[PDB]
Amino acid sequence: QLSDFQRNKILRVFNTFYDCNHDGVIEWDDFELAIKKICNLHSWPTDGKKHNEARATLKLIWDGLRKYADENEDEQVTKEEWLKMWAECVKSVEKGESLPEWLTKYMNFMFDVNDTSGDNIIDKHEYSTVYMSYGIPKSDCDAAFDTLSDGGKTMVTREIFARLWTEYFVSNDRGAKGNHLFGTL
Ligand SMILES: [Ca+2]
Ligand SMILES: [Ca+2]
Ligand SMILES: [Gd]
Repeated sequence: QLSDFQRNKILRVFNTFYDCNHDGVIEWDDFELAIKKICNLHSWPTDGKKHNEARATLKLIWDGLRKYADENEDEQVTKEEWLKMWAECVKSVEKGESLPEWLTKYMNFMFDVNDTSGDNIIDKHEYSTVYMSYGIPKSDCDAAFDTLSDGGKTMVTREIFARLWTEYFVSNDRGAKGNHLFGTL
């Protein structure tokens, strides 16, 4: 139903980007730690514009995740419920059926987190800043970003990041360039 290459890809985003308190289950608590994190890193005025965008955007993502994975409606999402969902999404993308709104919010949230500069491109400096903070070493944020940017001849616009994003979550092709989007496997 789901190859290990995809499973393993799919749990990294869980254990490394969602379970921000490292307790086995995604819940809103994890989203607060993340909000705090990005708030600080990018030095946002604590209740100003970006911080509040980030918080009301992550309320939607939780609510989306909540609604599309929480089988028992217990306000927490286990890896089982997390894989169980992502399988549907893979079918979905493969079978044409596009992703639910909250996915496109998460996807673009990650982009906007990176693109502090505002120019709708992610230069290398922006990529290393974010993903190092997540505890990926710098010999990867630099390693991977060259896989993602093809040496730097390709600008990494919002569209490019979407393609890469997609390949990360659903491509079973263990040679696909987007498989390095969250670092190196
Ligand atoms: Ca649950
Ligand atoms: Ca930029
Ligand atoms: Gd958690």
